[PDB]
Amino acid sequence: EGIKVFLHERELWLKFHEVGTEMIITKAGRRMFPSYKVKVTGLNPKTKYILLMDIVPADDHRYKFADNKWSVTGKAEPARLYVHPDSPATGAHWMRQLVSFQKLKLTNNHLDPFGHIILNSMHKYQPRLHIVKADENNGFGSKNTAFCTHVFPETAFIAVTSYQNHKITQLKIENN
Ligand SMILES: [Mg+2]
Ligand SMILES: [Mg+2]
Ligand SMILES: [Mg+2]
Ligand SMILES: [Mg+2]
Repeated sequence: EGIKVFLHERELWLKFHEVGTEMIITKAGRRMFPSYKVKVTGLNPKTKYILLMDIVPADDHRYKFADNKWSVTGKAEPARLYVHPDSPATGAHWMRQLVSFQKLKLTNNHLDPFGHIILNSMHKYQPRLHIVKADENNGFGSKNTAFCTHVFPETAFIAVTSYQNHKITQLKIENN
């Protein structure tokens, strides 16, 4: 309750979103662009929190880009978490500056040893931020605790191994 989350660079995300966001995935792992960063308010300055992200299927389809349009061409193929390095930390710490997840990497390697987030190319995905609160003793592990989940629709994207839409390729270059 009363915890709020604000997406950093929301305008840039929207630029990509309007066109149809694509994120490159590679065997070794590739960072997202834009970077996913958030501002958080309403945390108890004293209580400890764990922040983490996951990236879940946005739907159960597989896609193809053709004639300047994304289309569903079939069912999604048969199907990890990123814990923020600072976790756990006081609400005061989390609120002091932006919470950046820019180190998060995407891979297409189903046998990835690095613990990167594994995605399937030509599938649509939705990043989610989770905030997990410590227990009554301000510790973790001894009880299942309360947590909240924040979903920014404008951060959804299709995973690709190379850019499909020319507008995306142009946006990536102009901004990164
Ligand atoms: Mg799309
Ligand atoms: Mg590769
Ligand atoms: Mg990279
Ligand atoms: Mg289908």
